[PDB]
Amino acid sequence: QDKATDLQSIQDEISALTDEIDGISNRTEFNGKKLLDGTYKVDTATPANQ
Amino acid sequence: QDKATDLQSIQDEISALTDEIDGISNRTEFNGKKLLDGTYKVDTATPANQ
Repeated sequence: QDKATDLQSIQDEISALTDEIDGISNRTEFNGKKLLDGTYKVDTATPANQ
Repeated sequence: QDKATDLQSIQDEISALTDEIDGISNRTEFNGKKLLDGTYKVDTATPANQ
């Protein structure tokens, strides 16, 4: 699976997919409200910001 | 139930209802005589003004 740029191509594809994960994590909204992003972290070192 | 202005709307509704409680407490009259308002308090710190 070499040429190494024939991995660059795969890399490009994968990077596009990770961009889509960023997309979904950002654009997911119920009545305008973003959910998946870090707004709703489980438990930080400061539990006052859960 | 967020957007927070989609709570502002609810707030507006509730504030209208509280205005209606003020209404009823003021406009309630038997032969012109207001009853519900503080005219007829139970017992103040001055019982001379019950």
